[PDB]
Amino acid sequence: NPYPDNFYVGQAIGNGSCFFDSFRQSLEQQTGEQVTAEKLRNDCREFAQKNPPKWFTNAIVQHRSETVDNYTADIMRNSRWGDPDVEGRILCEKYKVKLHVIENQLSLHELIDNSGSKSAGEYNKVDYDDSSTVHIINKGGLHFEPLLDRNKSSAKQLQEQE
Repeated sequence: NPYPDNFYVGQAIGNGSCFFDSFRQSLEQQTGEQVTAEKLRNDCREFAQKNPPKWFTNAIVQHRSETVDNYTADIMRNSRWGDPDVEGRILCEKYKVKLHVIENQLSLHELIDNSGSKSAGEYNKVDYDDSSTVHIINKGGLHFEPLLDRNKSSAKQLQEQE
């Protein structure tokens, strides 16, 4: 309903990594780039180890150095669920994509890129024909599923969905 009729809600793994798995699936369909959910967590670990800019330390917090070190361990655990505002921003920067989240609350559209998170308004309308936007749906909390495009899915993938 809050998306065009060629899009559908896919399935994500439910071991705590649904954010990473939803991002991975939309990334692969949109750009062809295959990255495992574990590799996406490792990209966030590496971001935190490599002189991260202040937005990141500000978001997750001397005390800063231990907090970053705790993050580098915790982000590799499936128990740590991913957050579009933090891990999504890191992955948008690495993969040169914009992340569109459909949030239920009515449906609100958020767009995240390497510079942070904004509501999709008149100047930042969601573009469902842009191969550099990836799409996920957030039913509540930090629960995510990929929003995929039938036009870009194999017939077998679509039968597995049905």
